[PDB]
Amino acid sequence: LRELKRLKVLRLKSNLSKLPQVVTDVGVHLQKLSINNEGTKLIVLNSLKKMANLTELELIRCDLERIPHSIFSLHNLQEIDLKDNNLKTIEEIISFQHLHRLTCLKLWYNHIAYIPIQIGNLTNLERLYLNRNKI
Amino acid sequence: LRELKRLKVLRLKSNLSKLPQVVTDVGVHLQKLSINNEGTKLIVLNSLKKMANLTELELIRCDLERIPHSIFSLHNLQEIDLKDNNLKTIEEIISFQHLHRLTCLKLWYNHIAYIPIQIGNLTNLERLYLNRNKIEKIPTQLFYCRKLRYLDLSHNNLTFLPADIGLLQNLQNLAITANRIETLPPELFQCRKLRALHLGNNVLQSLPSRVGELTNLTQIELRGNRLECLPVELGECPLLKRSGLVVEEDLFNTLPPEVKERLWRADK
Amino acid sequence: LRELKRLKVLRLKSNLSKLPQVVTDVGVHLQKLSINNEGTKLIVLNSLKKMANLTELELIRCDLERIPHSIFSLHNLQEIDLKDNNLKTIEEIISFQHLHRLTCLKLWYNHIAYIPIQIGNLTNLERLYLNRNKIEKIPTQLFYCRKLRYLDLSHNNLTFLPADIGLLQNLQNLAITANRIETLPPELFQCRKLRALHLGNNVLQSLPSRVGELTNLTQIELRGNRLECLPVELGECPLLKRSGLVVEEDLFNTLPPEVKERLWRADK
Repeated sequence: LRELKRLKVLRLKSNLSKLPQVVTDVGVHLQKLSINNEGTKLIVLNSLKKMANLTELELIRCDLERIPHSIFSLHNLQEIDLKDNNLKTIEEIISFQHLHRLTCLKLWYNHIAYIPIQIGNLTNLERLYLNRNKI
Repeated sequence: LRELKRLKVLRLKSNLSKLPQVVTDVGVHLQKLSINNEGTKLIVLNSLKKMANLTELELIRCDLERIPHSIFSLHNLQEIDLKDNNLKTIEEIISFQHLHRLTCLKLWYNHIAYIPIQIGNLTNLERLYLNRNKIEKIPTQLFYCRKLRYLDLSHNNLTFLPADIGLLQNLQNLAITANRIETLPPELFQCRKLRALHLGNNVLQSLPSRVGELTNLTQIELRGNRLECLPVELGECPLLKRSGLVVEEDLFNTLPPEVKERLWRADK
Repeated sequence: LRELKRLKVLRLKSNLSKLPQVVTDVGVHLQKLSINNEGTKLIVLNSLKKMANLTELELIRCDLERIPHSIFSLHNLQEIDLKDNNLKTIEEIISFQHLHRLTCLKLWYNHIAYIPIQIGNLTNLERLYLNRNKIEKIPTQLFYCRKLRYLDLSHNNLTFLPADIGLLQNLQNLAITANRIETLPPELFQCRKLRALHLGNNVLQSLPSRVGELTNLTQIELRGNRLECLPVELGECPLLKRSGLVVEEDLFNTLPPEVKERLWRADK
């Protein structure tokens, strides 16, 4: 994968235990990464900090169980999708306030019981999807 | 050929040493003659003077090296194309002042160093192409041609655009591509009728806010610049669409989401 | 041919050096004769005087080079067609004033430079076609022909329309296509009976409000202009429909939504 130096989009639906090192090595020019892990637990291992060029991230069906803090360094993010992570509390959004272009948050099909109050500091939001939850 | 009594257009691409006598004999009714000689020298021999009905003449790649003076008797000419004749000075255009329907002059890929001043007396011009030449300055007299719609000055050695560009009240589209212009004069926006402005692949450092005033803008080039963001006022253009705002995507992303939504609506 | 004693129409397209004697001998009962000689010179010679019953004459592509004077004795003529005779001056029309039923004169595709003034004495004219010629101006005397319904002056060298055009009270259709007219005189809308106006592919910058006065207008061309929007007063034409509003689509979009709604209902 190191030889494909102009790739802007990689999507993998491969039941992956971890994110490949080689993907994050190729992350210099990648713009959107999408992993559909089908409920298999994905390990991020801080490599994700290199993807400063990332504007849209989808970590789908990865049984993450925690919003990774590495997101907070990715100051260009516009969209996040967290399909199927059994999320009940989303307090970590307090630190999303520094992601100035974040306009679309997609947290469907989780076990969220309430919306934390700090959401009001996410003043740039244009799309918010919390459907199919326990609010 | 004499029996083909209704021929209104003849074009020949035949490596000709001279203009055939039979052509000028048939010139009673011919309206357009076009010769592409591919650099082979054409001899005219004054026979061309008989073609009183001619309205468009193209003597293409004939290595003429100077505009002949027989052309001035062709009082019906509307368009001239002088591709690839190594033209350096075009002062003779003063005698074109009597061609009242001359709207299009095509002089690309020559060695022209400057624009003669008498261009201001060609008041009926609508199209002027002087791109791909060696031009150093723009005379202000060009702007007496207030009915111009198309002006192409791309690929010259222009540094700035004079304020007198505000005088083209009938300008609609304009290309000054691939020069080293740093910023646009304000007077450019006196041309209210603009619909397209091709300025990409220059060294622009900033795009003025007054782009918001171009109501009828649908196409604009800004690509190939070291910009970090775009000005919000691009959203103020009513007839513009996402496909029409031709700019790098990372720069495009800087616009408000509302503008991008209106662009989404506009397309479908 | 002598045996066919009831023939009313003979047309010949046969590259004829002369008009046959036998045709003129059979001319007792013939009503319309048409010769298409394909540019071959036709010799009349004094026989044509017998065709007193002729009401319509077409001497087509006959390289005549002169209006034959024998026409002046043919007092029943209603229509004349002189396709392709390289005519530059038509002064002979002064004597057509005695042809009282002449309503249609067809002189296209010639080299006519001007209209002689005596045309005003052709007071019974209802159709006049001088299109595809070299005419530079309109004499006012043309407008004494107050029975004109159709006038075609497309593809000439006209710059303006005289105000005296208001005198054609019976005018219904009119084409001035492919000139360089910038604006229409208001007096043009004194011709109340207009139903179609083909003005496309000109350099018009504005369309006058007085188009509202054309009650019976159903078709009008505006294409090929530098408009940015369209004037609302076209909506003041009662019988106009979307199919009759002949204009570029981008310009059509500029009209008020109400006008487009009325056009939607009007069609179906």
